[PDB]
Amino acid sequence: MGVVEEAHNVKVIGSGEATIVLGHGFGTDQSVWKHLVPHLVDDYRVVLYDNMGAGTTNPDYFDFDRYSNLEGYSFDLIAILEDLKIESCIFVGHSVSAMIGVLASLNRPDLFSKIVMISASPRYVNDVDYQGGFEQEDLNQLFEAIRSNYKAWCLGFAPLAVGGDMDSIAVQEFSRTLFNMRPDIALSVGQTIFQSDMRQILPFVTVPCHILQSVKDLAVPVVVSEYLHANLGCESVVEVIPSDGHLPQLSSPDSVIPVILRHIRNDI
Repeated sequence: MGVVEEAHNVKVIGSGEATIVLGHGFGTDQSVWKHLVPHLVDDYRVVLYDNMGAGTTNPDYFDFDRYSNLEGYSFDLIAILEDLKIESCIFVGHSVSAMIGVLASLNRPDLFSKIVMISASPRYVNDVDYQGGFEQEDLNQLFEAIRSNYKAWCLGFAPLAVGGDMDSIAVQEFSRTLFNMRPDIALSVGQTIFQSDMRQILPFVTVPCHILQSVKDLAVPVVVSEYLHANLGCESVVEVIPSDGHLPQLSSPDSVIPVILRHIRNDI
């Protein structure tokens, strides 16, 4: 199918102009969309892909310099869109993919008609005038746990990230995909994402954004949604969902999928 499409496990379901591209967050893969895709395929051409470094990708292709900032991932996204000859899409970005889509839209705004963000944050680290949810010391302890015993870290982190019942199928799934990453890649990518800062480029975004999140999200205080809405230079709307978890489209589909669908199907 071509090296880029093989390397990112690209799947295309359907045909036609109206196209939706779905990008996943850290520690999971395109399977995170399993409860959303069934409701899209009758009305849209649906494109799924995996971020390089996901456990479903070949670690030999993980270039630590290319992926030392989010720009490397945004170049991959543009490459996939171009390889598929997509002239315009709705982009649904989960977690880090929301910012990867934003960055891609700075370089090629023509390729995106809308960005729908789920569990997005432009900055996780707190400062005296900004609540991101984490103090640097707690990120440091997280990285040390990853380095010291990756499996043990995965088992303890997955229930916290997913929320809900610690024995749920979604917790089991995310524990598996987390541990599917190569431990050195997980550590490097975790540092790159948790230390990122996208706040300063938000005024330059022009593609309209829909900002969705669980009301209880381990890595995204609700004030972050309001920050994105206040500082994005594009038209935007916020909807906080009465759900728990950072992967709510996987773990609470009954309450979460209808919200995502409304924001995909309706413009601001």
